[PDB]
Amino acid sequence: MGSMVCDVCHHECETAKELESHRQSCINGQCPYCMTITEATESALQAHYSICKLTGR
Ligand SMILES: [Zn+2]
Ligand SMILES: [Zn+2]
Repeated sequence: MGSMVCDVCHHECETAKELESHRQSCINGQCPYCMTITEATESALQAHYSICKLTGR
């Protein structure tokens, strides 16, 4: 855990401000910007964020 890490997927975000929107989409299994949906688990969300950077772009 850290000041730049999500409360659900335990992955990073482009900014500490978008990080608050990141967790609110992760709890529902969704990406905060490309709107893609998967399982609401860290294993599935990490697999998505490993290929997605629209999260703060
Ligand atoms: Zn997240
Ligand atoms: Zn995405």
